[PDB]
Amino acid sequence: PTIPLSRLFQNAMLRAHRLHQLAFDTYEEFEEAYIQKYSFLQAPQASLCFSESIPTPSNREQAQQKSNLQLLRISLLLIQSWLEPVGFLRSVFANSLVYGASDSDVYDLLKDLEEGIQTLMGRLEDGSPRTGQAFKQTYAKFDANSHNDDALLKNYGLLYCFRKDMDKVETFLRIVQCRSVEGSCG
Repeated sequence: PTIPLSRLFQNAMLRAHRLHQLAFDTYEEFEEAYIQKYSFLQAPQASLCFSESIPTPSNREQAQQKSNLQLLRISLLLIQSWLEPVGFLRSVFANSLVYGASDSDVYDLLKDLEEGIQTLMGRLEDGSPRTGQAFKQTYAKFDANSHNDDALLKNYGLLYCFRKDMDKVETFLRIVQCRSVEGSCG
């Protein structure tokens, strides 16, 4: 009955591109309405995002062979980290000039994806484990709030990184769904 397991990979996949899209909708307009990024903004605002993991597998290549179970553990930190904002922190940070209220404003697309992406490790746990983080560790990027004339380049960053630390929760979960089931991607 709603058991086909492939639908798990589905649910997360529909919502995770549904999720690259708002982070990059919001990214796109935001930079124009404020910043001339390479005027000299790049080196003095020196990286972060989850660019440091197995630094992005994405050009088309299926992430190089690795364990079906770390792209899901090495993923869930990338989502659970934004989840430290998306709990009380409102739109005054990421208020959607481009919106639809599609689904469930921004938390519960982010929240359902980590809830549903929980049910797939509990299902792969033992034969190939030793999953590199073990004991409690929080991952909270920074936090964001409000308008000034620097504050927003504090801000910019997360609205840029939710591009660059999302090309991985979905494309890199896309690998596990076009690596761990048959068809329907290619």
